[PDB]
Amino acid sequence: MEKYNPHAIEAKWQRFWEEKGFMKAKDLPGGRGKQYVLVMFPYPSGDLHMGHLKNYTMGDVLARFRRMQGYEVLHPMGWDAFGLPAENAALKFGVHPKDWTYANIRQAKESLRLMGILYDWDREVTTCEPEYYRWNQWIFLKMWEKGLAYRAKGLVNWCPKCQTVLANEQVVEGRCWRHEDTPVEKRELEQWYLRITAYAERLLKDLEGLNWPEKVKAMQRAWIGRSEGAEILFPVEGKEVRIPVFTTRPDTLFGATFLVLAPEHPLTLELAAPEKREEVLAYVEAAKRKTEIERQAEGREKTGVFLGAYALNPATGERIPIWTADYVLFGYGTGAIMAVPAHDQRDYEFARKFGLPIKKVIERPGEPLPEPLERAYEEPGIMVNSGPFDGTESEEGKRKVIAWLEEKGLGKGRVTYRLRDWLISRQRYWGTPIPMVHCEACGVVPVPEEELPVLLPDLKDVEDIRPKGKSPLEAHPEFYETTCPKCGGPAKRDTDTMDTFFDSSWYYLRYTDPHNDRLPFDPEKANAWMPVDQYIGGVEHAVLHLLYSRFFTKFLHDLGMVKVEEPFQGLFTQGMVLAWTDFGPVEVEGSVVRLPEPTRIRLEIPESALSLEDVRKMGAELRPHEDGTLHLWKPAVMSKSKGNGVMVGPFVKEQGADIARITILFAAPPENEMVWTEEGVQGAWRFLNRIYRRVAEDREALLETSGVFQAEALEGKDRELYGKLHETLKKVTEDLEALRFNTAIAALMEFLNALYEYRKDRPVTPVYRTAIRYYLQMLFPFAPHLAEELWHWFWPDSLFEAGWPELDEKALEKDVVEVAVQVNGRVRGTIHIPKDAPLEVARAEALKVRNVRAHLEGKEVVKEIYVPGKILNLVV
RNA sequence: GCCGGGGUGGCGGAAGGUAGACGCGCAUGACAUCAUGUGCGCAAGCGUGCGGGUUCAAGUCCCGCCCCCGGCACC
Ligand SMILES: CC(C)C[C@H](N)C(=O)O
Ligand SMILES: [Hg+2]
Ligand SMILES: [Zn+2]
Ligand SMILES: [Zn+2]
Repeated sequence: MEKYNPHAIEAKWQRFWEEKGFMKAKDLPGGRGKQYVLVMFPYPSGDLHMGHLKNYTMGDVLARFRRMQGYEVLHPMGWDAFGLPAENAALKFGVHPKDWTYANIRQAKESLRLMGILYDWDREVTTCEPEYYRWNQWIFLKMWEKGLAYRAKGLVNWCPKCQTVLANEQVVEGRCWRHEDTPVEKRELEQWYLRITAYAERLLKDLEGLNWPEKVKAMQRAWIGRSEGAEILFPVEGKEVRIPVFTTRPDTLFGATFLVLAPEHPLTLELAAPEKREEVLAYVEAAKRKTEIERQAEGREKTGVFLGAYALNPATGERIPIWTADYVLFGYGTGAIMAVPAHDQRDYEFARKFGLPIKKVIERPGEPLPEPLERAYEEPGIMVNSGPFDGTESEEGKRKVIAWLEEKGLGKGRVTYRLRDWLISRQRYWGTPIPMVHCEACGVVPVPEEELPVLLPDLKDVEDIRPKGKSPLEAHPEFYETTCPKCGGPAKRDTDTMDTFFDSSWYYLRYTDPHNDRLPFDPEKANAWMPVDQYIGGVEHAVLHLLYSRFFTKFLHDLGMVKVEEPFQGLFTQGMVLAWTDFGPVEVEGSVVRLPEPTRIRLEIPESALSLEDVRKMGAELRPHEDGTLHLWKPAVMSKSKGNGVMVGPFVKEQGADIARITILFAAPPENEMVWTEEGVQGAWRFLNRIYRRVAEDREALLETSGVFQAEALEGKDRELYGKLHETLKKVTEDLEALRFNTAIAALMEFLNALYEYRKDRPVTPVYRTAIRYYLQMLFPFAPHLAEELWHWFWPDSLFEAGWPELDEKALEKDVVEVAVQVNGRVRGTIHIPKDAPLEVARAEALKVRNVRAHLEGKEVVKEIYVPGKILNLVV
């Protein structure tokens, strides 16, 4: 008997699936239904390795299942060549981006293919191309003319590693997104934004119906950040200006004893009294320079200045000082607060600190507040010390006092959003050139549609396009030295670019019609596939791409080009692939693991000594090693950086794809994190041969056998198996639909076992062949190649055409169950009787069990409880 | 602190009514591989975060805490 040879089959069939273009995406889905399966596309920057390959595989299993079910299936792939991710890397290995990007691609495709992944490569999309980014601009313009693209001054964030700015959603922990070490500083810059706050309520209210993981939803609810409230207006002393302040407790207005403008408020220095102007000017250059790391290092300690102005209280109608504490933020609300310190601890502690008087206005129910009050009273109650309101309920207070202002024109009700507009000007060569020129007569004038695309200049000095501080395009005037399209005057093109996240906010829509040279896509095409039914990807994009994209799909829908409104109907988040990683040498002594200082640094503890048990409980082993010493290993995250990634290309050659796939599929649930391992890769190697051999041992014994038989005339063991099969199908099929591929497969192996146990007493019968025909189609999604090899030993056509095996519900009907006997809960033993076999029978068959355990303690009995399914309990 | 999601064999995990499917590791029997056994306890008996409890039957239901992971935390 021959053996399973990956290298014999796996690459042969690949060549075939492409030639016979199965996953060729249809243009305009007709009858049988549609399914759009999508893996988030890769920034090309590194060679791929299992760690990456998890997600891509998912989508592919999924996609063969749909296509096996006869759905019309779009499973596309492309790249994310533009913006920081690539360039960053290119530069880090001094390579010109085009050469690097069109190279990292080639390698990527070759991995994906190797594994057995299939796409419709006639839809490939290289964002960095002009072919594409032309539209990224087309969008920008359509966005400008609808008021939603603009420039504006303000505090941008600065990444010195990247030598550019980033949007707020790229500042995680308080640090650059792709550099989880380099903190970001603030800088004053007129820059381009996209007005995303014009969609805040929609972005929030449309989440409700969206079937996403509660975790991405929950993050997007809080980040967008609704707050109902009211904009009150404080006149400044004598000055014709007035000061707006967001409050969620306008029922305190009388308790206002001062105001606090956020450090970089225009009105901070503009009102600064010329005595205190010196101290106030120092506190800004202090604030600005201090970063989001150090703000939390300081702790929640209050710190400020008195400006030397005043402000009238709308309500009481008297003066009060105005301060500039940094505990009010400027990128939210007004950048200014009415500060009641008697009902809000933050302000209390500012009042408790800088002697700023503290006024009570909301007296507590039954038991009253003390005087002096020694902390805040944030909970609500009855209004006091507030003139005509004296007696009112704090809850009703809000809407009344709001209403009271709405008359006198002193204020209004409003709903600010935490969402801050999406900055996209990047000071980098690599990235879409913003399609706007700067005029001298006519302001800042757009570019005509038909003039597009605004191509990047070509720049072949690698050590030129390195980003120095200002835009790398500035150094090249010829680019910007152009005319206007409004009159014809002197004209500097904008030297800035679009962030990579831009292109990654509709690529899903581009895939539907990826050669259209007139639009970003013919809508008839978009609507024919969208929404995406399955977006297979990860949490790290919860408030970035998965926010940006939607706003884009909304605004594209608000030009009426896409009918839907949420682009992904089905987000499925996935787990990181972990590997066992060598951490370094260790000095063992009896039962005391001493840690040298590079191996402790790498572990990230402070300790040097450890018990062997201390190693265990942090989930690590100590192994031998090449160098002679003992070495400590612990699962760590599979990255290039960690130097622990299982490489796809090499790995395929010295093992296989299907084994790759079974390994990354059958370990953990998909949404869990998993650990790729020798122990598991072998598991695969076993499971895949028990498939092979069992169909090899029966190759002759099948050919001369027909897979036709009268369903209800199978008796005995042919009757059992056929049941088990169909029970199995139901589980393989229900667990494909759920995306539960771990257990899905387990359930496939269980039958294989049972198929070995079938053949032990029972030769190749029709049932068994049909048991195989089925098994192999049930295998095609995961182990497609070994699944195709065995099929074609018998059948003339591909598994893709074979159709998803149809379920026979009446095989699931259980007859002669195994039913557990218990007496007072303790499961004494099990008996075998038909489902409906009534109470009177079970009694009989129990009374004389394996160890007559039912009698052992059943010498009384009072009530008795049968239940047809699987239980019979005797009481006492 | 708030939100989000988890505490079940030696491991990843499976699931009101036989807890521990399937695999890994371990252990013996075959000519690495297949077969066979494997919650724990020598046993009495015990076991799904910890305590009560409701139920003939609780991983599953109720009341009261605990703890780990992820994110947001002067908004
Ligand atoms: C969907 C995309 C924003 C994904 C991104 N290109 C990445 O590689 O993570
Ligand atoms: Hg390109
Ligand atoms: Zn950076
Ligand atoms: Zn002009």
